[PDB]
Amino acid sequence: SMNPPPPETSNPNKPKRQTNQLQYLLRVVLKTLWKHQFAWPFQQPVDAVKLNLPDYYKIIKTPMDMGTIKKRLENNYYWNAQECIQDFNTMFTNCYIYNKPGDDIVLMAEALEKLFLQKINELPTEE
Ligand SMILES: Cc1cc(-c2ccccc2)n2nc(N)nc2n1
Repeated sequence: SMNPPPPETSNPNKPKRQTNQLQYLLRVVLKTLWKHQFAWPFQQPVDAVKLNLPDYYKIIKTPMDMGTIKKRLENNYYWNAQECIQDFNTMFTNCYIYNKPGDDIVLMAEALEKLFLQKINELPTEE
């Protein structure tokens, strides 16, 4: 029932790059999802205490959220676009695993994911 520490967003010894694909992931992909009317539940780690989801972190062992992704991208945490794409996919999948089809939170995830897919379809070729 307690919350875990959040995912890492800072690690000085992890090598880092700022690729044009990673810039796209921030400027197009994160910004488009972040502004959406359905973003709010996804903008920070799931607070299993406030939300009274005491089993959340029993089920979800690789937590992810857009607040985390935002810090990673703003802090140039990543080496490549694929790491960041994986974070988005983890966030969506966790929601689907934890919840039931047609739950409001799942409809919200699906809307965000549709947009995510449309944007990732136009990921630019690496400069
Ligand atoms: C990412 C996420 C967010 C929320 C969440 C739901 C409502 C308000 C705030 C946050 N919930 N709630 C469940 N059951 N599963 C979730 N997954």
